[PDB]
Amino acid sequence: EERILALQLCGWIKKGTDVDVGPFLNSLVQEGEWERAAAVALFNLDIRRAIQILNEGASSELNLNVVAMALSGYTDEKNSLWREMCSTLRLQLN
Amino acid sequence: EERILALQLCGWIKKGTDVDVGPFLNSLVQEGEWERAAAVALFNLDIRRAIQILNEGASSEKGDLNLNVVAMALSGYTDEKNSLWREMCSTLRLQLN
Repeated sequence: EERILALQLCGWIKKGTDVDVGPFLNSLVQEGEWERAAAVALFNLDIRRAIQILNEGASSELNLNVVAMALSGYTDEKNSLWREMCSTLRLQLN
Repeated sequence: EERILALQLCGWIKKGTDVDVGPFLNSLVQEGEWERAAAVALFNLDIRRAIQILNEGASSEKGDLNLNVVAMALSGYTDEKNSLWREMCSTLRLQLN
């Protein structure tokens, strides 16, 4: 309970035992912020909702669709090409 | 021998048997078409060359934005039966310009 005490104050969840962070997620999309709907979502371990946040927002505004491909795959290997490329390809974004 | 002439009439390799498309590439580099050079390099099975081409394309003439992240998203090739990037690339290929 001490950890949910910190989560309620931050705003991840609402007053109540709702384990899903959906209320935050669905309030953010209607607020117009798309990235904050992606960072939080896959911080809850949802990588098919991860693309969904960027896919849903991609109809408005527009590079995130290409990032949706990059943000899809990852190999978790020891010398996979994704890991070497991504650590460098991060710092060039705003 | 017949198929080695077609490549001399499609303008990919100059006259001679030194079949390794490198003189064609740099022309496309310093000609104004980076993406075409990246594709032509890819058809010769070298993705790191495509990354190098696309980095130079993004850095110069500003205009990187999406042309930047497209390099990273092309960096993630996979050969599984259920590779998520593979499924997405198959689905949404037609949304690019």
